[PDB]
Amino acid sequence: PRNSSTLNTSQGVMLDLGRHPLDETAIKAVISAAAEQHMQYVELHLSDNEHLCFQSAYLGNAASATVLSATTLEQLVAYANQLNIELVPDVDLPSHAGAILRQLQQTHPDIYNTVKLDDETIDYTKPAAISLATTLYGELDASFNNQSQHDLMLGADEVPGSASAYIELTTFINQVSRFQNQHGFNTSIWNDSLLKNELTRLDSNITINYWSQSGNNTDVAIIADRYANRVSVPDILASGHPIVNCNSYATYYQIKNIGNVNDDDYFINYLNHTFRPNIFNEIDTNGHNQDWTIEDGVTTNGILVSLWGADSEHVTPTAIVNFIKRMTIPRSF
Ligand SMILES: CC(=O)N[C@H]1CN2CC[C@H](O)[C@@H]2[C@@H](O)[C@@H]1O
Repeated sequence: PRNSSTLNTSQGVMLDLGRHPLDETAIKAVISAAAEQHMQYVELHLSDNEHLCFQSAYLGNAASATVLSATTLEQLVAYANQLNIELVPDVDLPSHAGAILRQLQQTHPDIYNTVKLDDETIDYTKPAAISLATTLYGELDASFNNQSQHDLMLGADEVPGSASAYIELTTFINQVSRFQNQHGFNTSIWNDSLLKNELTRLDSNITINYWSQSGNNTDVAIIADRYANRVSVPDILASGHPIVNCNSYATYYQIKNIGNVNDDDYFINYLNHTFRPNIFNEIDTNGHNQDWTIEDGVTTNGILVSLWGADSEHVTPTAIVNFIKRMTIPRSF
């Protein structure tokens, strides 16, 4: 399978629009900031449980300053292209899909009843769920097409299901990835819903964004289960998938907290001076979340910084942009 992605050797920033919507003016200022800081891409997390921030012809939602029309997205892609920045759509499925589901209930109540697993999740074991996913992604691919590099984050974080259900999650991801490849797009997913036993069945051109082996769990029984059953970085190296380091200690920050001088200073200084690209957040042999796991087998250096948006309505675009302008993501081990 073709894998033209270079995200595994790139530096980028992710904006959580699904929790903290932004308009075109603000997103252009983020793109500019990323370019000033020598980043290669900006990832737009366009939907989550809270908000649906892309217009879909199929879903029938109305556009606005923050529900980005195809024309607005095309303008942002053209702006990014002028600054030599890749714009990476990021539309979470099958979970973190509450806003898509609420809209689908209104315009396709039939399809909603078929595909709703829970309030946040489409039923990825059913053919109707893959059909929905490819319909939405095909629409977005066209809006994001007029640039050199084509990547979309499918996500697949925090997915509900049994171990048996997860077998069907692999199939869902692969079918969507193959559809995307037909449209010239590479696909990324998070690591946390990936079983060891499924990893070799996941297409090898799918990039895995590695945030936390435990999914930021502290319950010791959950940790034990994820240590035994969920992918490590060594597992991913053995399977041959590309990796992006999204270490949840070093690379995650809540928009809500921007402007807190000490916290901002620690995050920035740790990122800029202490963190290294081969340092992952994995479970150690003592059952601890070890955010400083050195992986000597990793030869690539990709890092994404994630700005998560819950409960951050009053944080301004200027504050977000100025925080990005402080970042110098490390490139050397
Ligand atoms: C990939 C991932 O981090 N998934 C979720 C869990 N993380 C952990 C830190 C945030 O809650 C963030 C949340 O906003 C995300 O939706």
